[PDB]
Amino acid sequence: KLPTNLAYERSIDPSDVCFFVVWPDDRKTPLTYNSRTLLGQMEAKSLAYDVSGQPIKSATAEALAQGNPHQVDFCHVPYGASHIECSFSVSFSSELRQPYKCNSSKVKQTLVQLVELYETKIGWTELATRYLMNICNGKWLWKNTRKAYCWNIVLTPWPWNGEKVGFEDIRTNYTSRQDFKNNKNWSAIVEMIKTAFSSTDGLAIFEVRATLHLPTNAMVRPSQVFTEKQNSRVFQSTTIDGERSPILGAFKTGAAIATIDDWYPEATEPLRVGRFGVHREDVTCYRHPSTGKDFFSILQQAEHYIEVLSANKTPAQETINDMHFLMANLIKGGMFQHK
Amino acid sequence: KLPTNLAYERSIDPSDVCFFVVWPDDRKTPLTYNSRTLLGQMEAKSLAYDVSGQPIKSATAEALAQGNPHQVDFCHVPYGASHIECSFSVSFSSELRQPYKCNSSKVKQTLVQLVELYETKIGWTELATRYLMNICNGKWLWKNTRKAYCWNIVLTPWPWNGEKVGFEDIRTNYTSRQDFKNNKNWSAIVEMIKTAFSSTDGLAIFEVRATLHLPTNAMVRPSQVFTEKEAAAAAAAATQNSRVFQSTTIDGERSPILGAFKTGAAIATIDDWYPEATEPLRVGRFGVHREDVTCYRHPSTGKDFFSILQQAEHYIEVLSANKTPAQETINDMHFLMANLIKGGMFQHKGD
Amino acid sequence: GLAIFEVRATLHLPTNAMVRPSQVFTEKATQNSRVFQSTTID
DNA sequence: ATGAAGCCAAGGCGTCCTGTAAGGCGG
DNA sequence: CCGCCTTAC
Repeated sequence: KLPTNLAYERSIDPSDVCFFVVWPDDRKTPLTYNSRTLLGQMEAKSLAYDVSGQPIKSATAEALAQGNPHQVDFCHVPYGASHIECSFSVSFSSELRQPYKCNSSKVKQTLVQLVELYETKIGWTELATRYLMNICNGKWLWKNTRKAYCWNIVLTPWPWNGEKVGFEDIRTNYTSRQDFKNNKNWSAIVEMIKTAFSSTDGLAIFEVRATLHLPTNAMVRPSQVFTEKQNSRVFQSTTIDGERSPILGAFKTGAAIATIDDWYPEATEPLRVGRFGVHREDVTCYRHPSTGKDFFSILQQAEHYIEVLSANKTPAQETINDMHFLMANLIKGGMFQHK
Repeated sequence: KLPTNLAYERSIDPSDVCFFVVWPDDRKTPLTYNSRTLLGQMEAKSLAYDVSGQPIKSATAEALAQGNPHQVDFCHVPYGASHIECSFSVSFSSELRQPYKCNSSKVKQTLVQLVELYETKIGWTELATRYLMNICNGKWLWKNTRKAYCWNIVLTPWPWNGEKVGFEDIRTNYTSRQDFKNNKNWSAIVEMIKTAFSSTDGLAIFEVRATLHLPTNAMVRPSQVFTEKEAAAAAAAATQNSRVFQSTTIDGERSPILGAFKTGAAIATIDDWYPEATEPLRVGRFGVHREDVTCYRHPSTGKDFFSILQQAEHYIEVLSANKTPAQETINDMHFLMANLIKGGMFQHKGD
Repeated sequence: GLAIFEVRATLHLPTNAMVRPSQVFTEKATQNSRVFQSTTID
């Protein structure tokens, strides 16, 4: 088990989310930001106090009132703009079928058999639904939908015949899972993702466009640059029409689509799928390898699930949840090696 | 047999896949990439397992949730671009007609005799079609065809009188060996390869150009550098760039190039004559599968190139009599010739 | 929970009255005082 | 051509920087 | 087939 060289490639492939300002003339310009400098108060605890004790001695009432200046990148909607338009593309492929590199003829045939038995026993409906549900509710916008009047999403899928798929105001209409299974096009686009995960060289491309209705020169929140050793809050950028634009990441938009994991020990809300089910808000790992619900404890029991998935029938709280998690990690993952 | 110095120059000499962006406003620019630092999570099995199970909680539930930053080269299609134009050149010749090295008049006259008898008894059609099928179906783009809408090949042959021979949407139109065979130029280009291999001082140049239609902001996958690298751990550079691209300067600005040997490796992925044969292999000595790390034609099967070349004097007295069976022996002759077409260190005995 | 307000105020000032916008925090000898924070409209 | 271009105060913290393969030589 | 073997800005 864990044969020193075991890799998988991506099965979901998102891109950068290019922002545009739409004017009432129905012309589009790339959204632009500016690095402005600002004055704040001395508000750090480790400026008035020492190591967990008392006031330093020199942080006096006058010294704590000197305003400290900082520099931030500032992206707002320009005044008199109609709305914001966000555009990107997703690709669903069958690359979870067999590992990219395996280095072991036994673990390969085990994992190929497990994906086959999963596909046959439990349909792709759950995972496909879960992934599509947060491409059509605009979770990939992250914080731009919060403090927004309305946002509408339009899918142009491929291969396709018919007119574009449309989701209107996604606050009143499309709240729950049953709201998505409604009028026309849902079943026809959940199918073709199952086909994309079923067929060898099976491909389903979607090109997503969203319209944000924000208040008067409202604040836009793109994806920020890590680069460390001044400018706090540096924005990730690309060049459109020879001018700089914020982009809202390629890896961040994959993280949003893959917030499908609410099978971890109990459940509260979906996490970004990983090995040690990490949560970002509280800085703990759920599915920590002590619980025996991490990926390397479940993957090393592949034969057990091969034994259970053969005969009737799987208990739909423990085994199916673990198999969902395993497939969810295979759709993402690489690299599953050890020593 | 197998003298202390025998060698060969490769017959197929490709070099590069230079990428260009084309805007609707039909003008070409070099495709550019940027170094991008990104924040992953602690996902390696090594960080939460020593040997072979759990460590004492140094890798605690908090310590496994600290975001690990890395740096990667990121290349994608710029917004508002029509498609990617991929430029690439091949030159087929006849170096397989003579050993590059010396030291055995017997083996030298045996190999040139075998090439001549092979040529006459079973023509270059099989290897030529195999080498041209993967040049005209975008095998040399490697992964850029996957998750693409459409791609079209246009190759300018030489020496040639007529028009640039073109292959439309390949995913649908040109799937099987037959689909490539029933357009009006296939014969002529297979024949000028056969000419190149059969004739002395033979030359067949193909200037290939692939139009590739990718989705919005779609990611480009060029070739990557090797770079044996280590100074120490704390700290040469917190950054240490993972996934560095092989690049060249076009029109004064850097662009990813998708290798030259990598392109050559794509064309010579024809070998499906090995003991089991599911998929075609990179023509080599030990029929090594790079992914799924093993060797079909291991030198214990007795089907590697050094076992097969030691039955050359055998194949002379089988290509003379009538008639060579469609079973393994034609495949062995094909594999031997495919190796004379690429290789040139047929020496072992130490080297 | 969410509540969005669009607030509009109308100032009636005397003739050629001075408007007092935000001032820029500057890098920093040449002369310059009172640099204003600005945006692009029309 | 006639002369001058003023000053004052400051510049936050927390956390991290992945892992696999890939010897010659004498005995 | 088996063990011996080092230092880096």
